Amino acid sequence: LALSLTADQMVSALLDAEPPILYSEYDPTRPFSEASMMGLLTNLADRELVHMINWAKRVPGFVDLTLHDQVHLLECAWLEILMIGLVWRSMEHPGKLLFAPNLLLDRNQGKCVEGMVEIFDMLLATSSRFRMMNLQGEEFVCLKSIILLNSGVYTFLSSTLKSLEEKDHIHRVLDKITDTLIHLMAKAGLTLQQQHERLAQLLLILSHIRHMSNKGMEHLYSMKCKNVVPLYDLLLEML
Amino acid sequence: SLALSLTADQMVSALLDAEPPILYSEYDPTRPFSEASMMGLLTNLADRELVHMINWAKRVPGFVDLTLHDQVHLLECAWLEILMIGLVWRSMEHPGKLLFAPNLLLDRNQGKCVEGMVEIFDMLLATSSRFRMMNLQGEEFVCLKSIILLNSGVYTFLSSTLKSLEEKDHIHRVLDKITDTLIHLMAKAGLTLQQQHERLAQLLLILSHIRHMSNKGMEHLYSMKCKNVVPLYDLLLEML
Ligand SMILES: C[C@]12CC[C@@H]3c4ccc(O)cc4CC[C@H]3[C@@H]1CC[C@@H]2O
Ligand SMILES: C[C@]12CC[C@@H]3c4ccc(O)cc4CC[C@H]3[C@@H]1CC[C@@H]2O
Ligand SMILES: [Au+]
Ligand SMILES: [Au+]
Ligand SMILES: [Au+]
Ligand SMILES: [Au+]
Ligand SMILES: [Au+]
Ligand SMILES: [Au+]
Repeated sequence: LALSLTADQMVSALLDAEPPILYSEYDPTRPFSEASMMGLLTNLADRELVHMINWAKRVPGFVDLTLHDQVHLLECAWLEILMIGLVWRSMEHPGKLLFAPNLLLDRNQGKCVEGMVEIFDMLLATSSRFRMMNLQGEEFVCLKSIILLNSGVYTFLSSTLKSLEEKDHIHRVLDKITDTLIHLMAKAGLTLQQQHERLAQLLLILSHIRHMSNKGMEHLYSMKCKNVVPLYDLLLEML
Repeated sequence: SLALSLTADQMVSALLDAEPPILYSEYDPTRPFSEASMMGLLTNLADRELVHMINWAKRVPGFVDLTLHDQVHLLECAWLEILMIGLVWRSMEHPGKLLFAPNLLLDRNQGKCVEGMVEIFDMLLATSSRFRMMNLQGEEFVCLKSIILLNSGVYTFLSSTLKSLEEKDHIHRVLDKITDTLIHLMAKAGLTLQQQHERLAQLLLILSHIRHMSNKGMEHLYSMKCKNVVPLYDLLLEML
């Protein structure tokens, strides 16, 4: 049915599906600590996550898919999706990251966590690029839905007939979203050359976002290894 | 500053001529395959392809216009994506397999012949497979390799100084020039404007999955250099 939507419909749909911007259960009453910040960013994420599931369902063609496939799409893309959102919100705040309205960290405040400055710089850089290209919200939502539908497809066990028809559907929506991007740029008045040139710059960024994502994934799990679970503690209680 | 002049057709020839030699795995068909045997087999091939990649990068429009440190930064963020896209291209004609080199053609399984490297194989196989069904053209292919070179490392540039931002503009102009080139190749091949934009998007989104395989590869590679390294056993068999 999404395959029916005209460009203008594809835009409103997406725009309305946009999730609420959440607040960090952040408390200035207390100081920031390596682990303090991690759980802070972590809770914000586990909560945005919940809203992400509501959003994914609102995206054209998404629910046309199989439960399994939906879970595989959201399980390969969740962190890219958070990152692009974080990036979008951080545009108006040069040099900083608006994780949430009440949580605005600048570069440095990143060092308040082991090896997470690198991921901050990249995120700052990305937000900076979006700014310099004057990314529009209409453009933004197209890209978020692309990331959903596209980062998990090469990693589908395409061994059976339902899996491949599953993939075609995915690529048709993707083309439909590309049609939309082009329309938005046509409308904005760019020539056809600028059009294809801008579709390319936007898409090539999704690459750097996949990158940050993998970096993030690495840095996140290494945290879950460290400060994972004591023992000297439960034991002392018991004795 | 030459690059930005090149017409589409000139951009393709430049790139096609820049193409590195196809190398042979300097190995023995006699000897079988062990976790450590393979790794070194693929690793040498790679270190050798690496040396050739340097000659290639230097012949890519606008790459030498850049700063030495910016050049090392680009090849360092992308060398493995670059090898990956070439391996994938070469494997097109060999459904289900990976033509690392003419004399080294591993199929899926032969991958398990290395700890946790089946995953990366499948992804490579899947990628080669996608290129096959989209009927990727060599002209299309070389545009994509040069895009990976120029684009995979520009965000991770310390854009804190003036020459650094002018450094980045130049890189984005060549990139636009390469996009122009891709669209020209597709127009010429007769696709409609819709199919044109549509195909430029499918091609570029794959670069994303390549970035992925790259990071996974990077992880798997370094984990090998931690574990599989000093003979130990070998040094003992010897001495003993
Ligand atoms: C995954 C991390 C914690 C959660 C962070 C987050 C949390 C919420 C959000 O909206 C965006 C991001 C982007 C960066 C993420 C971080 C990158 C490193 C860290 O481990
Ligand atoms: C980097 C690895 C070794 C070298 C391999 C290679 C070696 C040569 C080449 O032309 C392409 C590739 C792609 C996959 C690479 C592998 C992925 C995992 C492994 O560690
Ligand atoms: Au994934
Ligand atoms: Au701190
Ligand atoms: Au696909
Ligand atoms: Au990199
Ligand atoms: Au084996
Ligand atoms: Au850039």
